[PDB]
Amino acid sequence: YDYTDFINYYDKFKVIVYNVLKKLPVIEYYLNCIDYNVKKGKHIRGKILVLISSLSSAYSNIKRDSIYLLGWVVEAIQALILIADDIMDSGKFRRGAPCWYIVHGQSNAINDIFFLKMLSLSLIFELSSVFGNDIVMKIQKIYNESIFFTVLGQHLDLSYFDLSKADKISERYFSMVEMKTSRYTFYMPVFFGLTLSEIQVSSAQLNLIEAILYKLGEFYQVHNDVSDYLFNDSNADDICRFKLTWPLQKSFEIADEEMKLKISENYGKNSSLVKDCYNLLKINEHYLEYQRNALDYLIKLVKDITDDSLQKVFIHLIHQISELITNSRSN
Amino acid sequence: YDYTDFINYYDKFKVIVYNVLKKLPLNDEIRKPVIEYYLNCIDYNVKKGKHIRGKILVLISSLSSAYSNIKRDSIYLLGWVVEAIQALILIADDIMDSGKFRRGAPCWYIVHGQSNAINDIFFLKMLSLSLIFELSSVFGNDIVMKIQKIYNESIFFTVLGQHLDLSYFDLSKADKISERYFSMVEMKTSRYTFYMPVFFGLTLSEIQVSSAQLNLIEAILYKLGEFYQVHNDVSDYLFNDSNADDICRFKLTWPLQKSFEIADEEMKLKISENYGKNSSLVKDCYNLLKINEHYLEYQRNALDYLIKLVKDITDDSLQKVFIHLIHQISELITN
Ligand SMILES: O=P(O)(O)C(O)(Cc1cccnc1)P(=O)(O)O
Ligand SMILES: O=P(O)(O)C(O)(Cc1cccnc1)P(=O)(O)O
Ligand SMILES: [Mg+2]
Ligand SMILES: [Mg+2]
Ligand SMILES: [Mg+2]
Ligand SMILES: [Mg+2]
Ligand SMILES: [Mg+2]
Ligand SMILES: [Mg+2]
Repeated sequence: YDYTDFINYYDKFKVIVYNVLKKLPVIEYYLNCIDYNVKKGKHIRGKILVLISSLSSAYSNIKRDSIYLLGWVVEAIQALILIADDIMDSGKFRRGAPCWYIVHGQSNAINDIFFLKMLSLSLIFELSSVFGNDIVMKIQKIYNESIFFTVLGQHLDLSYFDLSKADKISERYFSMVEMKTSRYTFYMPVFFGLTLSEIQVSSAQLNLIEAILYKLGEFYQVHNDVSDYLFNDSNADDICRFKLTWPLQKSFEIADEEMKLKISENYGKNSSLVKDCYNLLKINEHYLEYQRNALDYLIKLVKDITDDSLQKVFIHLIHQISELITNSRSN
Repeated sequence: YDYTDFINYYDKFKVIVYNVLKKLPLNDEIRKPVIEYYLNCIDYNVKKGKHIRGKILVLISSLSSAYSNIKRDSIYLLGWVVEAIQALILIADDIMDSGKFRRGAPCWYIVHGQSNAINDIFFLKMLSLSLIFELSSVFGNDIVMKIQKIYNESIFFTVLGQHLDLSYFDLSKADKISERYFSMVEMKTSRYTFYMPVFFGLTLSEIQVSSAQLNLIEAILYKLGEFYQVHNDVSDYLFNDSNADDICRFKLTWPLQKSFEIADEEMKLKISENYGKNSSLVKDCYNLLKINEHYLEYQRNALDYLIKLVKDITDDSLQKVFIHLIHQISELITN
């Protein structure tokens, strides 16, 4: 898909950030800050905004530029969340490049989160002249609910669980995942798209596709979690960082009372032994039947969308995310 | 002014906060001591302080258009929103600056760690955002969009002001040291400390249409902002001797710029070489030159220009609010 000239609007997006910086060295700093954190990447979430904006809306106005801007606002929102995540999680690299807090220091990274946010806020606020109040208003409500949940989701990510009390530690996983990841990644860009378009209207037909974004997000984080276990070797990984994650969630689900003991002990000092078990528990295997069932259930759900115009972009959506996750390091 | 009713709204605000945080249905909500984490966060960060800016907004809003009932609570609420804004800004500032105490108590980042401190900042940001969206039902959309525009402008200026505050490259030969500082300070302090609550206050009061010399008020709040920060800086030079402070941190300070207007080529080497290495020695030159001296001259002219400016306000009603403001600020600075 393209998505071109969504990417190419970056140029025009930079100029709008540049002209907002009439306050009146710092411009150069923050222009580079957005180049480092917003320019880099696949831009999946800003891409979800254009897709949904696509069949849903009918060619009338030059809101298209405005839709692209908002597609870059979502990218700055994603970026600022990740610069904040890499600090807490002692991240080393992201998007093939050292984390912003490493190149620029922690104090500047914290302040820079504040920059992107207010930038985000300001570019939104100035979409009133294009879609008017109602649209902007409905867009700002989505924004608030999205990040609010991500923060609480992130809080749960920081809040240590009770490994011994693993009766519904899985219930704590998915809930957390819905909070921290699922919302901003999927709910936010889509609902931002649904608004700009003003699709007409299937409101009662909104929970279904809501259940779609909940699984898309679950699926996204679940695979994120396995990759770390599968390819990260360090003392600043999920296990060495004592984090509630899909492999540990499942392990406690599949393991005898003798292996869950070996994991509770070494979590998390020796990540070595924790993974040893994951292999004898064949977690990797279990994620594959997940990945498998994840796909078709989304198709099940997709096949039920009534609009038949909303189902088109949601057909691309399911594809785009699954291709992201299955066309990885395969071997 | 018997600011007491506002302070007593805290319970309703906290009720309004607890009521929102209903995030999970279906289940018994076994995973919600999250609420008890953040209720504690609010008690720890927003309840403490002395609550100045909050007061400023309520004072303003009520004084240029007094509410009689109902809208008052939405003014009190916002004033508590203001407070949660200032708190989140200072939690971030204390991390960046390695602070130890705030509002009497130990810094939130120390107590709960900086991974949580950063997350908790944007809890308060997002709550404040969603709470300011609350007023829509009471004041209307055009009044909310105006609030939001003020919120944005103000925190955005502070963010770039904090960047200039963190600015690593502060060279030797600097003539713009006073320009870089007073601008820095305009951006990081002047905007949000007194502009934000006063421009919140008088959006809610919505009175009146004075547009021409409504710059005059901005010229007062600026002076008041830098006035407040210049004190903060002096106080740092005077009242601590920790193993590491504002000079151990190469921070652009008031005792540093007005020390580069009076000193000599030779003394401009003492301060330069020992900055971020030995506060004592750097404090001795300050001492020689007597920074607290010319700081007194500063306050005099600062209150002189301030008072003369307030004599020019068009509304004798606003004028008194502004005189009262500056009086409460000057004194409070003198605590
Ligand atoms: O990419 P990362 O850092 O593995 C992660 O997925 C990024 C992230 C941050 C915030 C919300 N959701 C996911 P995390 O959750 O920190 O494991
Ligand atoms: O109270 P502090 O930390 O002395 C200070 O005034 C707090 C502060 C932070 C942000 C804006 N204005 C003041 P700083 O500026 O860090 O010296
Ligand atoms: Mg991470
Ligand atoms: Mg994490
Ligand atoms: Mg991960
Ligand atoms: Mg400080
Ligand atoms: Mg500071
Ligand atoms: Mg200070």
